Amino acid sequence: MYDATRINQDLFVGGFYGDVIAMRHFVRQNNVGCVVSLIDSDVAPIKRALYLPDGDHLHVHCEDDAKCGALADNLEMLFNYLWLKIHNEHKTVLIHCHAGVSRSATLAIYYIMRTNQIDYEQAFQYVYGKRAVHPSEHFVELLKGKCVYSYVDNKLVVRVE
Ligand SMILES: [Ca+2]
Repeated sequence: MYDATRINQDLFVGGFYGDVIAMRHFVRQNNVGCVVSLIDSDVAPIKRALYLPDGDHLHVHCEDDAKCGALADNLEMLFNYLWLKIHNEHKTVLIHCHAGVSRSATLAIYYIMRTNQIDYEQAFQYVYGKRAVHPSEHFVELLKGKCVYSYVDNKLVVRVE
């Protein structure tokens, strides 16, 4: 009963509540190949308990605070990590924070926005249909800020950067 949800064939989103054994049980039972930890707490115990091979556990220290830019600062690196684990190494990814509703959900939504070239509201509803998420307002503006709307042939086409 570790609280994480399958979002699509490639991604899980969840939290962390201090029971690494439950988390390890979820990861191993569900064949999760890679874990991204987006937390402001100590990650070494999670890394140790999961014991994944070198390179299959990534940590970015980041807060959920209109003041911390660390998730935004690392969005490109995080995206490329997911893309290479999913497409080149064929792994599923657990993205987690503490509650699994804002930090982790923000990266999952962005991965779906950019791989599908769809806007925030479309990706958010897709994810929210599988797990009730609620990105903080500044993460919503971050993700919306990645979308460009360009005029062509009497339409506005969205591009996700
Ligand atoms: Ca949290």
